[PDB]
Amino acid sequence: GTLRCTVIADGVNGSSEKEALVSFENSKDGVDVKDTINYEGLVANQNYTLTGTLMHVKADGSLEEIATKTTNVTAGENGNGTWGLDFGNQKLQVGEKYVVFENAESVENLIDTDKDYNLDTKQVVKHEDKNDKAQTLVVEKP
Ligand SMILES: [Ca+2]
Ligand SMILES: [Mg+2]
Repeated sequence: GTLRCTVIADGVNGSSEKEALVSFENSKDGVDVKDTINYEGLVANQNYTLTGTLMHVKADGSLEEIATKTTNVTAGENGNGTWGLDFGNQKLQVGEKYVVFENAESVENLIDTDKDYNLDTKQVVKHEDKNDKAQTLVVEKP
């Protein structure tokens, strides 16, 4: 299983090549942060708990949690498709960088870990990459 994720910050797409740059003017009423999640290799029609976390990337490189959202979502045909996670309006700081992490965990046991053909473990897929610019936004200075 894989999650391939792109952030939208006040309407600005992140990409692997360029963080989502939020204009100073757009930062004044906060920053609307939405994540888009393309998943593959999940179990078709199974329910997952998707947890997204918005992390402040501090000048020293460490991370601080700003917001966390959970949503009940369902894997589509052949266990691939698209989900969304809306952080809503976040009061982010001018000049600062933020990154979105995602974690998908099946509601049901979908994996046999003890060779008894009884499914006993949830499927877990994570994208927790502070160096992924597609999941990163920066609030521009004036
Ligand atoms: Ca705004
Ligand atoms: Mg088992």
